[PDB]
Amino acid sequence: MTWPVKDFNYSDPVNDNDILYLRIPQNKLITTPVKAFMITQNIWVIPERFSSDTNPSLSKPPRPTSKYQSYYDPSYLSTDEQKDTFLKGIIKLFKRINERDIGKKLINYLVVGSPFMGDSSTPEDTFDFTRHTTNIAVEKFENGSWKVTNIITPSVLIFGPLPNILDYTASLTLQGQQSNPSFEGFGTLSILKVAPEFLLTFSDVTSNQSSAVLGKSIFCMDPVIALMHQLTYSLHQLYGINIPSDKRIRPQVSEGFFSQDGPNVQFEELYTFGGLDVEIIPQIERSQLREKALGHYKDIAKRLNNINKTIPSSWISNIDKYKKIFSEKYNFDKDNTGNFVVNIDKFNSLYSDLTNVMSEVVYSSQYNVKNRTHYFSRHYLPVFANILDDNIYTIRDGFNLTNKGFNIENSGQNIERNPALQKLSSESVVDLFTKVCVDKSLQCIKVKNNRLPYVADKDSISQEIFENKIITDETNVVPINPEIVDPLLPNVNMEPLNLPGEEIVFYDDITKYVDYLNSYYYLESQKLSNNVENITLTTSVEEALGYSNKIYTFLPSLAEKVNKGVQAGLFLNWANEVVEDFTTNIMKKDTLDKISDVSVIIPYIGPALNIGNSALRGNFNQAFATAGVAFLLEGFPEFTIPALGVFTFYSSIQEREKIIKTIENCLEQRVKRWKDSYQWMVSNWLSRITTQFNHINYQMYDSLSYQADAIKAKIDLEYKKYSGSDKENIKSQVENLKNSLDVKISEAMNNINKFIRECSVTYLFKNMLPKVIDELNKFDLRTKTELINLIDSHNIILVGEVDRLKAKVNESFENTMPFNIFSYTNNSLLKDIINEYF
Repeated sequence: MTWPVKDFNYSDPVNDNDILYLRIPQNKLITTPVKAFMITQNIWVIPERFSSDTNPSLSKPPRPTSKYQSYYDPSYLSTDEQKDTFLKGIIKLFKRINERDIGKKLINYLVVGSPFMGDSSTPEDTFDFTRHTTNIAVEKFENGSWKVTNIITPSVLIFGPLPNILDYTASLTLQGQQSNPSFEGFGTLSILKVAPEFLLTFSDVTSNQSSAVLGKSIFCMDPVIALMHQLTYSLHQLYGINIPSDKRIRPQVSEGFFSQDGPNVQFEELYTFGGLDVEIIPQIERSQLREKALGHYKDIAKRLNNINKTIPSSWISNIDKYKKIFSEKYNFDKDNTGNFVVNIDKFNSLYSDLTNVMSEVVYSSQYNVKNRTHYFSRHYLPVFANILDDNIYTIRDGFNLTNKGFNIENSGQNIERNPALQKLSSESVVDLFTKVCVDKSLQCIKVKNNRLPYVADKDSISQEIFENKIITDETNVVPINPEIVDPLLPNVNMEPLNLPGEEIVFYDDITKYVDYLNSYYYLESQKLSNNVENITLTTSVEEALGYSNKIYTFLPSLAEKVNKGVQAGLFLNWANEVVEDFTTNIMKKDTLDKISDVSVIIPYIGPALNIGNSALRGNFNQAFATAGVAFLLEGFPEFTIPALGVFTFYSSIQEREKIIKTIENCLEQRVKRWKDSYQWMVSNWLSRITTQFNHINYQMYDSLSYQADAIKAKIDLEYKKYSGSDKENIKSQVENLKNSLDVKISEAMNNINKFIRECSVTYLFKNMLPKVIDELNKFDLRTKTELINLIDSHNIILVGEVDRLKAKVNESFENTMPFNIFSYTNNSLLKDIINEYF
């Protein structure tokens, strides 16, 4: 059940078995053979930096070369000591992977899932053993030169990082002849590029599952989960079900609304993350991908039945060896003839296992760790951690070490409560910005790219339902014992591989010009300066922008109570008054006039963020009830959906009794359409709408955090100034009182989270759904009319007044099919709404 993980030092000498020098043509940064270590069967670790760029450099480039957060260090992984640390790092993470059954099953799949000895171009009767998609050259330095002695046929190679150490998508990038086999069943050996000590971060600001005692926190990812995600790319690549990067979500950027200048998100990324976000890809797309892979598996089955010859021509003895290997890998049956065959039950089982079970969110629940809730959650500055140190991180518990204070109720992934997690400065982390500016074409403002919501381009999703189509008569839609072995094989004389490499592209900041002082201005007004001296709260956004010593507040009552100070009273009488005013204000809720589909609203969002230029005019509550839910999505165009694909039939098709089959198909296909259209609506919602509403959660949490940071700054000011009898004696009471603000902020966020979640769900029901039903009604009307005429056209033929029977088929168009969540296809969506409503 468990594949053994071997220990190594970088020192250990080459032994023509599991420590070798390997030639990796794909690595443009390093062109010699490099030392590799087989930590378990067919899985090799290569402690070297990697790049696929022409003219690779490890240096910080002059402008950004991607839409991802970046960090550059040419020294990283240069010395033999650093390589030793990296090597042992990945051995340790692999032991951790074996600490649950899901990770044991993953590793087993990789080891026995070796890439097929051939692709589409290989003759059907042939195994080709000569291709770089299966082979890596083994080389020894003899007589002043490198020399190929052998090959290996690995499953995964694990490199250190790209120039951008924070990179997390380079393992998807397949060059040359590796792409196609990865999508056509055959599969390709996989090459990961990884830096496990560098950990990406996330928060629980928008989750109702955050700690009531500690409040909202920023956590780091467990490195084992990060590495398992990467190895899930290897899995899809090896089993030949990789989804090509042509299938992807793209960002919409526009004038007049704010969205993130974000990366593309491949369908592979959505699959390997898992959970609800997989529904951004409608079932019609997912079904095609499954059916495609099925086709290729059947095709690999037929190949194994007809194989006579080999390349090279010598290797004819090895046919049975590889017939076994691949027969086991794809899990074929034998029919009574003796031939290999795809069992459909077994294929669907394998396929769903590789695509649903093996995903990030499943992994993180199994290892009992904190993790990103949804795909488009906010990223923060990362951290660094020496994961070899058993005081910081262990095989059994990860960061949750009991004897250091960490446990289920006090996670070791928490970045502020774990002082072994070393934070990276924004100085060292390069990212894109959106510059925001007043009036034409006060100062301009910078907004970091990660603090903007991702909104997908709608054309990015799926266009199937919008295509006119013709319906016809034929239209529809036990284990093996882990055994470590010598992996050397005899050299096939491979032709050398020279790959072009990728061109580098540079990327600019975006400048956006805006008519008023919007949310981003209102948030900047709330900030403290680095080196605070003597602050006061102000009710005037322009003033706070003006002077470093004035910070904006959206609570007038708070301003007077803060600025007073301690006027010959006891310190805590003032402090408690301030905190009780803050607390009591941020817990306010107002019930609204009119019949809105949202119960209560949170009134201070208006003056906090100036939504709709609503501050000064002071009318957030009415404006929201007037405009309804879409009021919160500033500038975002009214939801629209184009005309659906019409259904039509053949002109003739007079001959045959399956003139009638066409009609049953059109009716069933009309049902499929209502379904596919709802699914398309949920994708828009998840990739375009929920992200913009959640952006208000994050913006509200920032402003509550600025108000709190200002209250604390003024408390510290006033405590140094204070000289009363009790000063020394109330010290802990003051510290504790300041710390209490995190819990108070957190409880306000329960209300804001719930309000935002309601707004979001009602946008789906009020602003999107009616437009979709409209269009399905035009599609109904049209398809019925076309069915009437098909009958009337084929009047003389087929029917002996079976014509009259076909009228009642058009009484099936009386009913609409309104959107219904208590329905097996909407289960995942139902689950997610239930839980944040509780």
